[PDB]
Amino acid sequence: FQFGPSIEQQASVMLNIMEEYDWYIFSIVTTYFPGYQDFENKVRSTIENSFVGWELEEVIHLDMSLDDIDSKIQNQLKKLQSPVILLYCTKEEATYIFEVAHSVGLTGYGFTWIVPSLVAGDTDTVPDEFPTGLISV
Amino acid sequence: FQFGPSIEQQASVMLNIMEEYDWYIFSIVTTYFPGYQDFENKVRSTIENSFVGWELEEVIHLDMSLDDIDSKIQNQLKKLQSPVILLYCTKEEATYIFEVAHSVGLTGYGFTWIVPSLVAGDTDTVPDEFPTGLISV
Repeated sequence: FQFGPSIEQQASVMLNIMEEYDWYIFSIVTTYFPGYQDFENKVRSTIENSFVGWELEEVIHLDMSLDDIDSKIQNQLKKLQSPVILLYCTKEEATYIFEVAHSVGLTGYGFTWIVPSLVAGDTDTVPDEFPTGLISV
Repeated sequence: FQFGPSIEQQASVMLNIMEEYDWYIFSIVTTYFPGYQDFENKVRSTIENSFVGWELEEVIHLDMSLDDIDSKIQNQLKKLQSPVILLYCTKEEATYIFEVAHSVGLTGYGFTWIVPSLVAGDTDTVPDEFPTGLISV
């Protein structure tokens, strides 16, 4: 036994948090890191069941492996216009994605980011590469 | 006397070219370089007079001076969704704007760029920073 949790539950909490602030419109940026499209699947069921017309804008899958000269992550991430972003990746990857988001301008006001447990981790050490106002469980 | 031309005429040719391919919807990215908003003015008259409902989406004025850490040019340029872009600037500036566009993803297929005489210049030397399919007079 552990004093811990899972991925589906966390996704649920992310949804509850979004519902609480009534942020209906959101996108998911994910990486090939484990649990993807099971995250998408859990969200698909949780979002789908509800009567409400919330919108999923984009789902993005980018491999941290085959690291980029192209800034392919920048090239995808720059596209998305949505106010509320769910991110899923390894903590370090989160650092890189956030640097890229800072370049893209996705971190700035009115857009907001929401994270599952893994990125915040211990929470003892926080590279300020993470934007402020970052919301996580 | 010179075997040459002006700015208004070039803008007219750009319009004729766009009309020929029937690209109705377009935006203008410009810089503080000389002739701006006279370019806008000439276009305003030329576009305005015609019965047709073509659309000007955005006009952007960015100073090459006060060169950017912010990638403010990236920050503006990324926004525009229009298929047909008229650009106006110094040749070198065109190099920088194009690198920025390549980062933004504006150079890619279905979007097309159209240029007045100045950027192509001699045409003897062409940094491949310019995207292919670039259309100019």
